[PDB]
Amino acid sequence: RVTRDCVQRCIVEEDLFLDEFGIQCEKADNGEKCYKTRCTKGCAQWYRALKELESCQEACLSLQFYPYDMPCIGACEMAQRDYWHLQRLAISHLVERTQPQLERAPRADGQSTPLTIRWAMHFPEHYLASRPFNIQYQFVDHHSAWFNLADYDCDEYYVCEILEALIPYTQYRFRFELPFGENRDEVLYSPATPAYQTPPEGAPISAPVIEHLMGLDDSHLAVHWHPGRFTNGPIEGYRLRLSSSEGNATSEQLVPAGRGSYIFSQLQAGTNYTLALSMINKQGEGPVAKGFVQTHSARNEKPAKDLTESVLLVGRRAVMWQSLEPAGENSMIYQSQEELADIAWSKREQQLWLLNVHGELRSLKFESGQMVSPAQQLKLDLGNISSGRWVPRRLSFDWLHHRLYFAMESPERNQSSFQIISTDLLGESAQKVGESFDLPVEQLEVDALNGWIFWRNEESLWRQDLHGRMIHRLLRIRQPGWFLVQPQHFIIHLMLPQEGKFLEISYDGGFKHPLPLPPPSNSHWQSFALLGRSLLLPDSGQLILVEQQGQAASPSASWPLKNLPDCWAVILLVPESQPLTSAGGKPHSLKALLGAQAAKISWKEPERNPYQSADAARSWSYELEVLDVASQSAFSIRNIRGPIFGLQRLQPDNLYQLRVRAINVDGEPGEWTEPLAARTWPLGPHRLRWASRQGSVIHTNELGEGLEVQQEQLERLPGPMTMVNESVGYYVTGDGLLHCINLVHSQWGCPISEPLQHVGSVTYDWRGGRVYWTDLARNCVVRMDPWSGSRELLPVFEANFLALDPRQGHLYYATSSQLSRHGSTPDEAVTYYRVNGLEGSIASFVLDTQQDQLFWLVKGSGALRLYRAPLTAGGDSLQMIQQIKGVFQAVPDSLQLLRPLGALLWLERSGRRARLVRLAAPLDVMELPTPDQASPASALQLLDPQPLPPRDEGVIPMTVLPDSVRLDDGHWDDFHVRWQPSTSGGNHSVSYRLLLEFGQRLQTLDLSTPFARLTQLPQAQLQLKISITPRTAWRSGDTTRVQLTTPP
Repeated sequence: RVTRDCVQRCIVEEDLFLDEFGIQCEKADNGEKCYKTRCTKGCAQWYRALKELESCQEACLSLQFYPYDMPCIGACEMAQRDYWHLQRLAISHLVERTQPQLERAPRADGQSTPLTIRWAMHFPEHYLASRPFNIQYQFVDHHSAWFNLADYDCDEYYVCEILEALIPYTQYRFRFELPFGENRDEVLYSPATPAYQTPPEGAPISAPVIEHLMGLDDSHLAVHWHPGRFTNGPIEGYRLRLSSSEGNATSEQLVPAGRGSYIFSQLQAGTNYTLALSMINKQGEGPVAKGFVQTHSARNEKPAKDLTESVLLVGRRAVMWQSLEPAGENSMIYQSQEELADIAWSKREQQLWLLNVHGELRSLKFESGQMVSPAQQLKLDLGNISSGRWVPRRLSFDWLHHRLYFAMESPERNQSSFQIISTDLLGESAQKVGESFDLPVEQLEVDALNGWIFWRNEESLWRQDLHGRMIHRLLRIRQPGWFLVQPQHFIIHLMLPQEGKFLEISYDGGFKHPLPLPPPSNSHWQSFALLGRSLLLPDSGQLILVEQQGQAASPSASWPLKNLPDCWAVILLVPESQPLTSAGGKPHSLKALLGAQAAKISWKEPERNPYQSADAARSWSYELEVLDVASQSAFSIRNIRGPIFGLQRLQPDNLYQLRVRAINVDGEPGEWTEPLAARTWPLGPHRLRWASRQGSVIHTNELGEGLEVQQEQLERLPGPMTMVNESVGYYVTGDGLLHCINLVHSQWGCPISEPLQHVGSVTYDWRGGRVYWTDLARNCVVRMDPWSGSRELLPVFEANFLALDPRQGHLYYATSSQLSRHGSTPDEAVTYYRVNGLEGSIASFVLDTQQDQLFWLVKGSGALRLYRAPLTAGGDSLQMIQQIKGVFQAVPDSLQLLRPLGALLWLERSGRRARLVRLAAPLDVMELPTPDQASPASALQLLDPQPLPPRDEGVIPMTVLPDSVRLDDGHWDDFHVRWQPSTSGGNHSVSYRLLLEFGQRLQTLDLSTPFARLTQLPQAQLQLKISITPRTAWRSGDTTRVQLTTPP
């Protein structure tokens, strides 16, 4: 069925190959020494060879047509390729819809049988038993690297016991890798084996992943963690060890398995701490994860009772003002004849927001030096809310998002719900907040910085965000008292007068240890104020300032309140309690992209902690300094916003190691980030070509700006395209197909007007004027001349990625497993590096000819390793330059040298980013985002600003003169076929390929000398048909055909 294909391809391609030996078949020619006969022999012996599966090269040995039947090898190999494709279609059409399964598990009957596969038997001969294959296992991760087993014993049974070290307690998915063909995306798979979990029994190997280590409060460090990627046995707890940096105070806490946070208590303030997260299971402990954090620096008690900050004392009808300094003023502010509900507080403006039981909003701007102020009503709007009667009960002020939060009362009979609104300062922009509820509101306080609104009803302490999206419970007991959340400590101080507990519940509803409430020094309290660690307790008719140390309930200071014996609420009048912004979290993940004279610096916003909501205030001013390592010219650029910035006008002779700081809205110096490397002047202008998968080619600058699209369109999934000259270029597409295109004059005919299938990569040599492409069908390489269009074959086998060094003619080929250089002599063929069948395959390689260096890519199990090697020293300085972290695969052949920049450029599989590795600083991989007009990209080249040099005629050895072909004086059985040495204009070493035809026998010789010593000739005076093709290490000359007779 495929022999017809062989014959048709042979007759089509009979004259397409102009062999170097000077053999030429015309149509209807029955010459047996020529291409068609060898190809027919190849596809007649191809099946016989496949009986025992011998190599085509050794199957094509000819007893009369030495040394190599290259058309026979080609015919055999394409026969194998077509046969394998046909078998692929057959195996896909018959079944291929059956997965390897595990129905019976390792028993407890004393048989320790590991993974077993009992999978149906639909297989033909040959491919069943003698055919080897590989099995790879899939890692089950929901948010890894796929490896292949190295040990499995099985046969026609297909029950493969695996001694591979599978790590216990990790879910696996198995599958069969069936190798059909040589292309990466030309392989079929077995769909999926049902997920199987290997039994447990080992210590944990992964330390717990710590995701948040906030410095909550001054002495209440908190830590967030979860299971590590690996478990190794069921987990029953964790080991938390905290060690001080200046002391021996080490606290070790143990936590059951199910928990996602932990909080320590009673720590020293203003000192750096470290935390030891340990993952522990039944059989033992595991690794240790370390974290560095310093707790918030507290506010010391300061002048004992002399601080100038005041407090607002509130009674039934009073807004009394009092300051804590000794003999402080007790100036009364304002009186009302109705019952007062609560107050608010503004720091940016000395203005109060009073509200009685009837919802009368009275502005009470604290006049500078005068208590008397207008008490005008601030009648609110209700058209946008509802037409019913609405009387607010509790209110509070937001000092960052200038607003006024209220607790509303609906007029519903027997199911009167309560609601929150967010009006404007004058109270006109009514806004729906959250959902309705039936329990009455007793106190509303809003935390502006971290973005939360806290209220307490008779039962719980519901917490909400500024808008009303997330509502989360905090605590539910009987009749909670007063709480005084402060924005710079992340903890709430909840008082209970009946139980006398005075809790310290944290923001997430966890850490909840009560404190010793100070007993009265003579009753009940309804509020308090927090002056640092000291507690300000407003007793009735007496204000005590107690240093809260437990049993230290002694009044450090007292201020009579004989004008108000029924105080119920106190608020500390300190500017720190309403700060404009909070801790200056340093920017993280600094990234620098550099070009010729411009740079694109991108760095991420400081990460938020879970205690602050989405609507939390995060307004950030930025600044960035740039200094030279050598010149030390430092300059900082302020008034910058956004996570992305573009540097402009870098000065020459400079390195730009860079580091970025974040400036708070107040204007206080932030925390410096880590330094980052840079890059110096390459030369100047460059031109990168981006090949989009849709076929659009886009030219950009070094960074990707200055886009200049091209008017012409390429085919689907193109590869790097090689310029024959300034006009015509070759390229290879994703499915193994090449097209010849013309950039400027499309009407001009290409050297070959039909695209060629099954091609891997193409390269052009400027000195030889010939273009080479890797032919997977023939498993060899061919010669193409853009002018003549003739084909000549080069005996290089399994050639996948090609590159030619034009200086000395050595041809460098990269097979899938081994790398070597093919020269004019067998002794010169030196393998630079060889991989085995398990570590991976060569992905791409580029040749550096000015530096006499060779580079290549080695695809691995889960990472790609860069290498180097000298061409003059065989395998002497192999280096592991960069092992990429993560499963990032580079497109084959996409690796192209960057002579301006002196680096290597390859494109990842995604096609959205490119990676740069520089010779001077290999340890830094530079990202390059693909332009969106070209994303995703399939090929990236750097066009040399220098024009491609013209073809050099100085080579191309002159045709051997027919009159110069003579047989010099020797015996008829030992004589030299001597011709005048073909002279190349560059004095290059000329080699001669000799075709000798005598009778029905053909003798061929590859000679580095202008003479051929012929021995063992059967008879004297024989008529010898001599064909001489003078060849240099780069090009082949015209063939000379001469007939001679042996002289004495």
